[PDB]
Amino acid sequence: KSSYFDLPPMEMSVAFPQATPASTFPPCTSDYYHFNDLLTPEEQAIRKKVRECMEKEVAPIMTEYWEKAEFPFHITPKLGAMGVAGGSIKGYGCPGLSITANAIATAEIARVDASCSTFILVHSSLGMLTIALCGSEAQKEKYLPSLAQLNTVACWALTEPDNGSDASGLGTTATKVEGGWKINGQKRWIGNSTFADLLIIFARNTTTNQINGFIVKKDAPGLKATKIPNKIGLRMVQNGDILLQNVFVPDEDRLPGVNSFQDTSKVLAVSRVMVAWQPIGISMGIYDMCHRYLKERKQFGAPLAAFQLNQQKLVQMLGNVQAMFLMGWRLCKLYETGQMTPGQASLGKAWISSKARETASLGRELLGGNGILADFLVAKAFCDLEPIYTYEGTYDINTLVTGREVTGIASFKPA
Amino acid sequence: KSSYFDLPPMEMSVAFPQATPASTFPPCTSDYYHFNDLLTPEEQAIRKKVRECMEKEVAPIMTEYWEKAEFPFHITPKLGAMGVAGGSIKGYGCPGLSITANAIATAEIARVDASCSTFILVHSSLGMLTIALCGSEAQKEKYLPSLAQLNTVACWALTEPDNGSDASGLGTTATKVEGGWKINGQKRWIGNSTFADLLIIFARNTTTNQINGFIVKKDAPGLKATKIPNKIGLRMVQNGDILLQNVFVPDEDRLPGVNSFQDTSKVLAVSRVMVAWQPIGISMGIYDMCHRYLKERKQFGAPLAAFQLNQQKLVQMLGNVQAMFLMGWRLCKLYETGQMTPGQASLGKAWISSKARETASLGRELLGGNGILADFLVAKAFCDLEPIYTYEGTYDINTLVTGREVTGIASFKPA
Amino acid sequence: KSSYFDLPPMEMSVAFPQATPASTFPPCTSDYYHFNDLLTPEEQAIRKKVRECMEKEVAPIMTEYWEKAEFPFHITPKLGAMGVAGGSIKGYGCPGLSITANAIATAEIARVDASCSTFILVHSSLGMLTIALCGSEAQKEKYLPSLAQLNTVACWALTEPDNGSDASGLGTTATKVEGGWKINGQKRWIGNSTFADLLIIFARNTTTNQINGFIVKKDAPGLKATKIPNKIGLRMVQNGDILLQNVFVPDEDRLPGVNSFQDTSKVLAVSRVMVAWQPIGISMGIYDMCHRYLKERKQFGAPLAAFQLNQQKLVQMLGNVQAMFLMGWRLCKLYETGQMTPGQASLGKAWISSKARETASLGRELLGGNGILADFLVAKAFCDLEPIYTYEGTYDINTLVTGREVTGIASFKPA
Amino acid sequence: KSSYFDLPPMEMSVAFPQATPASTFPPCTSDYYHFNDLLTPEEQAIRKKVRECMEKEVAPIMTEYWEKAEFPFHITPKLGAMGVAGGSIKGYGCPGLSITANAIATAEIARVDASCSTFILVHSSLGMLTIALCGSEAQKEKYLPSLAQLNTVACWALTEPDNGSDASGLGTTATKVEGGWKINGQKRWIGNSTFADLLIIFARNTTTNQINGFIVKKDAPGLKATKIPNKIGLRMVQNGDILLQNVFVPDEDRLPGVNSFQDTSKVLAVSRVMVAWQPIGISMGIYDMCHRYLKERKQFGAPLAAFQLNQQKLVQMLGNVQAMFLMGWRLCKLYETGQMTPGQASLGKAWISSKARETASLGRELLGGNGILADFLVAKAFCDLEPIYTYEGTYDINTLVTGREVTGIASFKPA
Ligand SMILES: Cc1cc2nc3c(=O)[nH]c(=O)nc-3n(C[C@H](O)[C@H](O)[C@H](O)COP(=O)(O)OP(=O)(O)OC[C@H]3O[C@@H](n4cnc5c(N)ncnc54)[C@H](O)[C@@H]3O)c2cc1C
Ligand SMILES: Cc1cc2nc3c(=O)[nH]c(=O)nc-3n(C[C@H](O)[C@H](O)[C@H](O)COP(=O)(O)OP(=O)(O)OC[C@H]3O[C@@H](n4cnc5c(N)ncnc54)[C@H](O)[C@@H]3O)c2cc1C
Ligand SMILES: Cc1cc2nc3c(=O)[nH]c(=O)nc-3n(C[C@H](O)[C@H](O)[C@H](O)COP(=O)(O)OP(=O)(O)OC[C@H]3O[C@@H](n4cnc5c(N)ncnc54)[C@H](O)[C@@H]3O)c2cc1C
Ligand SMILES: Cc1cc2nc3c(=O)[nH]c(=O)nc-3n(C[C@H](O)[C@H](O)[C@H](O)COP(=O)(O)OP(=O)(O)OC[C@H]3O[C@@H](n4cnc5c(N)ncnc54)[C@H](O)[C@@H]3O)c2cc1C
Repeated sequence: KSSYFDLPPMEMSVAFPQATPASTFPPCTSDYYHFNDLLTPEEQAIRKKVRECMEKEVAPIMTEYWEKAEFPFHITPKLGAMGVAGGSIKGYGCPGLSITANAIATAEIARVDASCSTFILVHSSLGMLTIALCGSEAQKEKYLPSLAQLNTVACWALTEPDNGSDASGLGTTATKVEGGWKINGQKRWIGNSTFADLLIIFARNTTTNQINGFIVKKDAPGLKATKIPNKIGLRMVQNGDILLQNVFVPDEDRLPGVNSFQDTSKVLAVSRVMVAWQPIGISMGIYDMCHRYLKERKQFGAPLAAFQLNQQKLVQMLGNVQAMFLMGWRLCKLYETGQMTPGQASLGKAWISSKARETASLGRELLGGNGILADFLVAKAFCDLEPIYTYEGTYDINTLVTGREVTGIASFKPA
Repeated sequence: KSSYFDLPPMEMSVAFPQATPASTFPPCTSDYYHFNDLLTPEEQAIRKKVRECMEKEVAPIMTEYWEKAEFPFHITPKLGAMGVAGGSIKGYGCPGLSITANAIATAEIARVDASCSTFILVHSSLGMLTIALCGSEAQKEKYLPSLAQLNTVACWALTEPDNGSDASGLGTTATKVEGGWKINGQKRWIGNSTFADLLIIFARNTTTNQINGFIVKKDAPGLKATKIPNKIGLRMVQNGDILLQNVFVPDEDRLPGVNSFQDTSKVLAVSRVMVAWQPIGISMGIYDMCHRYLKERKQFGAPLAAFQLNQQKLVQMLGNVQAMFLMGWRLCKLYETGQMTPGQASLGKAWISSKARETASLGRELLGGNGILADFLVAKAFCDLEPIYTYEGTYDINTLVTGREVTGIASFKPA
Repeated sequence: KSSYFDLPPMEMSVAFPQATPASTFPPCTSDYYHFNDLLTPEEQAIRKKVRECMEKEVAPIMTEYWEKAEFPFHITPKLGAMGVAGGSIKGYGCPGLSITANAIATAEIARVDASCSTFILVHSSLGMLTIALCGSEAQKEKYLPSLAQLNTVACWALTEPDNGSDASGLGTTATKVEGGWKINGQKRWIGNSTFADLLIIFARNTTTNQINGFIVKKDAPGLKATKIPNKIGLRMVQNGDILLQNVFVPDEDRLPGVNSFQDTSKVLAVSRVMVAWQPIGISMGIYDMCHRYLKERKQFGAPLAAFQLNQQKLVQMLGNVQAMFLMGWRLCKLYETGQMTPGQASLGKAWISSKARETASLGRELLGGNGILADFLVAKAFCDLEPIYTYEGTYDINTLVTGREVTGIASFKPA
Repeated sequence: KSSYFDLPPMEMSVAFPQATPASTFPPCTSDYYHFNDLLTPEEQAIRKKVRECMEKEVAPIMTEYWEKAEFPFHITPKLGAMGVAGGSIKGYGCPGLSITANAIATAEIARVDASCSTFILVHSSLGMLTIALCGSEAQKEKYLPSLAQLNTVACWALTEPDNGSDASGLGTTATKVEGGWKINGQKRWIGNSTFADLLIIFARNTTTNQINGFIVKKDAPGLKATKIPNKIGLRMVQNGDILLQNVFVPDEDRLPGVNSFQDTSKVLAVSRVMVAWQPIGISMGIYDMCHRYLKERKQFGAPLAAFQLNQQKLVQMLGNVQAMFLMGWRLCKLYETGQMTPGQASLGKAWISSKARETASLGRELLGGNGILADFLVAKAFCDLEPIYTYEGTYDINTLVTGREVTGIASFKPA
């Protein structure tokens, strides 16, 4: 309670004149090993298209929305014009991009805002891909064209409160009834669920006692998806607690390609390739910001980029970025050549996100105080990395997928 | 848009039944090296006292205020009843506690909530202490009785946009006028500055060319303090941008004991010990949460505590924590005996600060998904640590303070 | 072949004039937090006495011996004059030191040479202590006084080719025979064993199927112990493969206090406190050496200590040292007060080990090329830490000992 | 003294029968991202030839030689027959391999023995290359053919006691006299120098004040090279202190293409790509050995590979190896494409080197006790990695080479 307590925050141009905030997004200086050499002409055109659009459309508004933990619904039709949704799905009204074209688009979104990327990743590299790989021809033709336009939104429900890392032992049931299925259970952390038109729900078929997948609809009687508050990262992403009580799904809406967790495993493997590319994008952005910031901000009568400790940290981030990118690039190519094991994807995601965590640490301390401000990207990025390091399998779970594959010995279960 | 988009969040007890959230604070398990042995009877009594008060009064409401970036004003008299504000200042209405007493109280506050400790710390171990050291006996008798009971609040303005790490090159001017002084300049990041009744403004005396100190008042004409938004950590702390335009301050509100920057470094050495104790407590709280969570939460039919990977992470935290306490404790003992150099104070704050960053990182990934949720503390703590790692000297600035002392060569300025 | 190939190496004063080799041992600048304040006047006396002797007697010759992987037998009587061997054993011709005194001398020995410390450690803290804690009055008086003078050397044989980390399941058998026992099996890695007078051999008593302990004598029929070659660290220590072929040990030389692994486990805990002081010692040595080296060595027109990067590495070391020391210190008091658990000793030894590794790594790179020369200590110290990080239980085994204790759930056995 | 003290060590098959030592070299499992996909068929063939030669000829003999710190001269005609010496030099009796061809060759040599690698690299990528890039046709035709056959050995002398990192400022002098030059000064750390036939000595022309390069011959009047003893890594490489007192060098032996430091600095960037590949090779070997050791060695009734903690380490190493290779591979393509900058070569060398250090650290602790024995490779490579992390420019110096380039500000010089 003062004369000034109620007053609107001081404008950034007056509050910190020395540096530019992320509204005017930093230029790409993280690309140090000339990555366009590794990209097809079509892939280069997508990279710059996604980037120009994210910097113009999303960067100026992301700070507000991230702070309020609100989703920028108005940005959806643009993201659908970007032709990103539907990744590498061929036909059914999808763009039919290369896995690498999709991967670099993923990074180019994540570079600017990780929530938008997660939004699309969950919608497209999980939601749509599960329909593409596991759906009927009828389902694909019915559901994908619109999903690709972003006229409808998908989400992907696997995780439960009782079942997170231990996904194959999920407890959401699916009971065969007359004319379809009856779904019962509870799902947790499902991004988009609070407004998704389509909800791919993984439920245990109670006849076969194996895991099946079902396309649930928005507003189905017995369905309730509600917002998870107080997240420190991915604040624009709407993560849902879902309740299903005798939610009905007709025969035609069961995914025929999901007959046990082995198929969910096959989806997650391809999905982990796309998730790997999020930390790559984020790291690229953090460096870009850090690079500009350090050159702009002056202390002790010199740019902050003049000091040894600041340079060592800047180059450490820079090396991490080149390696991560190449790491993610190889992964894509392994997939394309049809020779990719789940262990290779797990390691891709585990390793990359670990080095990204490291990179965000350094990038965060490099901006000093402003490094904790959403305004300057890094804080946002630093916070957004944490759940990414957790989802699509934790670091520990992913390294054990690889460890099992590389050694021949499962090491998940307790003594 | 949905029939359930607007609905309130699911109750945590139904949302995630397995683990209990921070609103019911975890028991102390972090204290593995029986630290009460290093505490005197009245030092123990205070540890107990603040602990209970923080768990009962602050824990149940800290989630929602932190999320909304609001200060919990209703909580301030309860903190004033604890008799911790005023620190080690003898007399003048203050508690006259030992340095070690002040330190674990700083830790036990930070254990539950870092924002609250920061508020107290800038108020008591910066605001009140500069009055207690650099003040006249008059300034002591007038402001200190009210500041100790928390009936009035203090802040401490050194940092500004152009001068943060280079505090010595402070730009804010102080022209001499009859009756007193006019303050012209700008400050930034100042904790409590939006509602502080007293604002200790550091400004350059244009007559002597040196930095001085001025107790400016709330609602002084020309003075505007405005909240800094979009912080990722220390969200309840009201850090401000301060505009000073011809701000009048009479002869009696100037601090007679600060005629040079040298005087501010004298104070900053003592504060850097209290600040060193923030990460200690925060890290204790993190281990405390983690210990209980890993025992409650089951995965693959076992508690999360049963897994090698988790036990290692938890044990690394434990070790870190013991070492951090011992480090801070010796830092108090060096102060108590009048042999503490600034380098010693800096090493402590740097080292402890760093190991906390490491501890929080481990703690955060130990909780999986829920580790990003403020409701479970470790997410709050993980974020709160970043600012703490940065302010009162960055890790780098502090290390080069020690570096200069121990090699005789200053390495702050560039080539 | 060359006209200079066979010529002796260049003298250090000529080959590298700028910096002093370890032969003139550096002054103690690692003690930054004034550690004598935590020691009794007796504890201070020993620290000093043990340093004076290590610097004068061992430093000038330790390089030549560490390179040839040889033990300096002539050094033995000088070590037994220090009054170290025996440790905390009360009576029976032992010095009856405090636990902290025995801990400090270990650090001061390890500070100059780690091999020398490991010699004394295996001898006094493992070998002699086993006779104190599990021996009978008869054999305590028979063997201990000679051991404390170092007129005779002891070793401690637990590890086997098949049982290192899994010591509880050892396979060396001890067959009850008229008038004593017959020992059969192999031991690996036993320090001093190639010249030890007393070999404490742990073997499975074939009547009870539990581990027992036996005092075996040098040159006993069926005993042969050979050096382990090609060691990168602790190269002065004579580690042996012991082959035991029907070795006769009479009823009088069976330790009546060892009746299962629980007794040998009781011993390891007290020993791990002393081992924990070794990396403390070594890290002090590395710092002391680096500090002097960065002031003497000059590059780009200034002392290496002038550079931001070097100063930070040095300060990081300095921070670790102070924390490691306090950690070892607190651990001693825990033991002195009868409140030490095995899990507390395991934490000390795990954490301090890990911190030393970090320190040595930093310390090694700081000296550039000379950082890989035994002459300049760091290289020797750096290598020596590696087996210390492994023996007395690996970092992982010790982590899980603490792990099991704090969680109450064992996590050693596989999935 | 003992009846068994002078006996030879126990043969490994009886000492530790559970695991196979490096003398029988492990199969390649570190190639997890199918690296041959990124190599030309010529490059795959070279990779194959070198690997089979190193495993057959060097692995069975390396342990004894590394421990004695002696060079295996008898291996020279084999290494010569591999067709590596000469690297990418086209013509003049050299094999004219591609850049990646020489890179993978480097790695495969280093994979088995780092000393052998450094031997060839200093001879080929420094000695021979300096003549190719900076020699006259007359001296290229005269010296290279025999050098490519290893019938003569070259070395490359830049460093001196007073100039290591600051190489630009060396004090070795070249005075113009009738018929040629007289070289005066001292050199340190020069590999192959005790037996090298040709010695490329860099010395400051006294007329022009710039660094020049001179082909000095073995046993030249005034030349004395002596072995630097007591190294902990690359123990097989013969590094020298070189003494030059009025060493005469004829006009025809002055490299006419070396006129200032920027000529030698241009060579350093090309050879720095090759050095980068040394860590890549070594890490692969470390992984390869670990993989096999962890499957073979049983403890607690399971392979060491069965335990979470061990799998995590193993997978972290594997992640690193993939990233390092891709990193090294990309660097080669940047050079092949003619677009490499010093900063990029510096970044590669710095980053890859640091990752290899982390890897060696993990691989070392994964083998327990035996991880300190040269017999099981890991120990040797761990140690070998330290000089590699230091030479060809340090981590600090290399990072600052990139820092200067990306930021535009040099930060080598002190305040
Ligand atoms: C932002 C966000 C979005 C998400 N979106 C979706 C979504 O769209 N769809 C969906 O289905 N799910 C989603 N999830 C859930 C996500 O997949 C889970 O957070 C994660 O996969 C499971 O972890 P958990 O939260 O259950 O924690 P837990 O599984 O309890 O793990 C806690 C800790 O224990 C460790 N651990 C667990 N098991 C072992 C083991 N066997 N050995 C060693 N260590 C172990 C883990 O590494 C982790 O550190 C989302 C989560 C987040 C945070
Ligand atoms: C939550 C919060 C609360 C705060 N509260 C207060 C307060 O109450 N009172 C107050 O006065 N201030 C306060 N501050 C400001 C804080 O003290 C400053 O952030 C910090 O001391 C100076 O950093 P800066 O933000 O100016 O960034 P900079 O000073 O520009 O530093 C940016 C980076 O450059 C590095 N760097 C700077 N100088 C050098 C150098 N010479 N050599 C090598 N590296 C260098 C730093 O390590 C840092 O990584 C607060 C800040 C935060 C985030
Ligand atoms: C220099 C030196 C001196 C020694 N002196 C003595 C002596 O005097 N007396 C004596 O009795 N012994 C001695 N030893 C033996 C030493 O105590 C053992 O090396 C150690 O206790 C067991 O290691 P190991 O060599 O058998 O390796 P292993 O037990 O094979 O372990 C290999 C790796 O696997 C990991 N690992 C093992 N078990 C598990 C598990 N359950 N879960 C997860 N990870 C696991 C370990 O952490 C380690 O990294 C000495 C060793 C050295 C190196
Ligand atoms: C096995 C081995 C083989 C070698 N072979 C050869 C050879 O064949 N030919 C040859 O010419 N040389 C050779 N060298 C020398 C090698 O290139 C040098 O050791 C290296 O360039 C660094 O020199 P230095 O050892 O004097 O380190 P120093 O220059 O003494 O540096 C010591 C420390 O100070 C730091 N430092 C130095 N300058 C700065 C700065 N400006 N800013 C921040 N930090 C700084 C460094 O990072 C390092 O940690 C060899 C060295 C080794 C170990």
